[PDB]
Amino acid sequence: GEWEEIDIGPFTQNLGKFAVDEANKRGQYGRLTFNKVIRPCMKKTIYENEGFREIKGYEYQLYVIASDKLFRADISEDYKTRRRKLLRFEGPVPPP
Repeated sequence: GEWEEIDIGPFTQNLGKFAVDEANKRGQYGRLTFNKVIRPCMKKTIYENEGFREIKGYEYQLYVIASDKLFRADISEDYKTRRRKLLRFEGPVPPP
């Protein structure tokens, strides 16, 4: 379950949009307008069992610019359902 860098193409942009959507709902970072996810985007695989290949889900770490501010978002994604949760959202953060 090590971190792996992934691209910042549409899938990743949409992860950033999910994070900003969720941050907007939480109301702790004001009203944010998603702009883009920038590199690096990191993904880790969560396994169902230590020592087994069955994937439980993923965690992503994204740097997302919203309303001209850079945030770092952590998102979980369930393997089976693809259900996502914003785990953490902080910023503005230093440029990565």
